[PDB]
Amino acid sequence: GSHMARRKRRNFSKQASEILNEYFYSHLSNPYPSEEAKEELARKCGITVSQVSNWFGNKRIRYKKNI
Repeated sequence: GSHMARRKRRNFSKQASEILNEYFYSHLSNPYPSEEAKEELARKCGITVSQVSNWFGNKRIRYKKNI
């Protein structure tokens, strides 16, 4: 777990490491991100859709599709 607090949390931490990498493995199926998608990750990991959005753009630009 290694949670910073019993309730409510900020960016970074173990949850942050998984919100990011999990998206890399879970958004492969669906190329297009959405507020609902960011919101789901934001809620389970305790991060804000804005920070979540930062990864979403990053994972899509790093993976790339066709060249």
